[PDB]
Amino acid sequence: AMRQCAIYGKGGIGKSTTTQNLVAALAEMGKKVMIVGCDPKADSTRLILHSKAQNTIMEMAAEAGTVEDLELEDVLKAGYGGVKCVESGGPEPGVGCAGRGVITAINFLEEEGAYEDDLDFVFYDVLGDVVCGGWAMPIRENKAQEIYIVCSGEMMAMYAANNISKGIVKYANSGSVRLGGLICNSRNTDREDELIIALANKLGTQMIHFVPRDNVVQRAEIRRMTVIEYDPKAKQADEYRALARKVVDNKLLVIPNPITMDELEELLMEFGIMEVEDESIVGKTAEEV
Amino acid sequence: AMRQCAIYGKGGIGKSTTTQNLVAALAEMGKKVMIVGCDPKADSTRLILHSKAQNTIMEMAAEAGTVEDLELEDVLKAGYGGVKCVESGGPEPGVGCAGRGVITAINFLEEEGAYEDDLDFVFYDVLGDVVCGGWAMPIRENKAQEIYIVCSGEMMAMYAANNISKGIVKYANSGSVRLGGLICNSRNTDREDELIIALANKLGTQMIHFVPRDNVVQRAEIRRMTVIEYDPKAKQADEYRALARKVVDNKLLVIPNPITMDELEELLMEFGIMEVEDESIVGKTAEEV
Ligand code: SF4
Repeated sequence: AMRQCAIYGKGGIGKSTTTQNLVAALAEMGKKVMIVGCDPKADSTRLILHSKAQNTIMEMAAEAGTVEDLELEDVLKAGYGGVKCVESGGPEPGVGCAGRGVITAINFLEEEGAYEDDLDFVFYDVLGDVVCGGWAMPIRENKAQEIYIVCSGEMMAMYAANNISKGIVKYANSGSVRLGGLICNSRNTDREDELIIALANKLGTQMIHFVPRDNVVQRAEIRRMTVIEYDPKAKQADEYRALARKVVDNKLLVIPNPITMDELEELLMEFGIMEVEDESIVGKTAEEV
Repeated sequence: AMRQCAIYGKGGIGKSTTTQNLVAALAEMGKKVMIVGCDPKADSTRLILHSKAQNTIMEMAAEAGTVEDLELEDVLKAGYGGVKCVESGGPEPGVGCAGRGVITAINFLEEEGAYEDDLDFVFYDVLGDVVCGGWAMPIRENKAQEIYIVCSGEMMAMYAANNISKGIVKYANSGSVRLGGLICNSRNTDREDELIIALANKLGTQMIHFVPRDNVVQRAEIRRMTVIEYDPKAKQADEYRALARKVVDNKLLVIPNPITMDELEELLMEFGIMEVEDESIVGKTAEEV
């Protein structure tokens, strides 16, 4: 039974690297996996193919006229561990919906029989910042059931997590789209693990793993590869195996409970990211104080 | 003659603070200005109103049923220098186009006669990262003619600038939407000013100003106010006046020339942000090397 999963989360926090390393650990583990990149930047398959950039469905459709004109052998490319790799391409700037380009991509693969063909996992690496109806479309068209949110102990990455959660709550009644957990991509701030566990508890899910900051990640990715391929017996490689193992074994799939902005700030203030604001100096110049 | 302007740029680089300080410097200068916030986060008017958060059109429409049910006196709020302040509200998570929600807000103001009412400037603080058709709508529906891109000497902020430029190129023929320049929100990296000069040059525009990193920005914004109000004779306050003055005086309004990813990396490599990649170690493990 093929499990359709998605990795949602905002940019700049290392989401695609973690998606690729998790998927690599999962292929070393014997699983047949396909990565379908949905971020505007083509970064989701590079570490698997040792690529500078993969050719997207969007740019190859621009070349061949319409999407139907290209062959699957030009879209799907296998890399390390025989992990199949698709990159759908970003919205074409100024026009086009990010959501339409993503379902355009999904439907091409369905017809070309990429899903049917023996596969244990499908991972869509989707942008989850502003969860508009477009970036919410993999959830609405029920193309991904198990959503894992990459985030960190930072205000905007936590806010993005809560928005992705609100997205899932919106379509709870229409299907089987559920939140499988939070992955914390460490930024080495002090109470980060506890903070993301606290957020996961308010949301009704867990922190399925803490991925630490390790320089081997950078050493591996500068060679355009995952830590699993690069240095299989590193400390970090077992972190990715521990994440890959918990994902496989995961049964905690839920409808989350989104928190308010005040509650997001309570959690940030008590774990020391946010300072408590002093009411008395608001609106007052350096003259008054 | 009212000049309709927009500040485009990605998140996390201090865009809204610079928009607000520029607009404050412009009001000290005698101009009548309105800030219309278009980012999902309501941060665009807070420093002008000494607000924790302004009530958005989106949330007040949710309260009153439809957008027509609310009065302009509840949407537009005046702050420092009598700067009028609107916050349109983000896309409601999981649903809607972010672009449709933004132009719905602009149309509310048009009918309520906020533009007509003596105004020298209109500044829309818009998100410019993924320039999908939604976030490109102020450009397409020609609600803003002079677009200034906030960016910095960082890969994703430069990529975002080039995408906003491609957005403008798309609608060049349909109207008067032009690129007025790049504002660099300094991250204190070494060759940053020269890099954004060079980016602006490849793009066919200028770097209209360099906004440095100064602790007075943080001291002022923690009081929920602009450096212009907080300390009228700070070094930074004159930076904002210098930017405000060049904007007023600006005649450089161009259809930009977007660069390739390779060219974006040439510029980042020669200014020392990007390291040169060594081909020989790609795909090779720690065993080979
Ligand atoms: S729905 Fe979202 S991705 Fe699509 S055009 Fe609108 S803002 Fe863009």
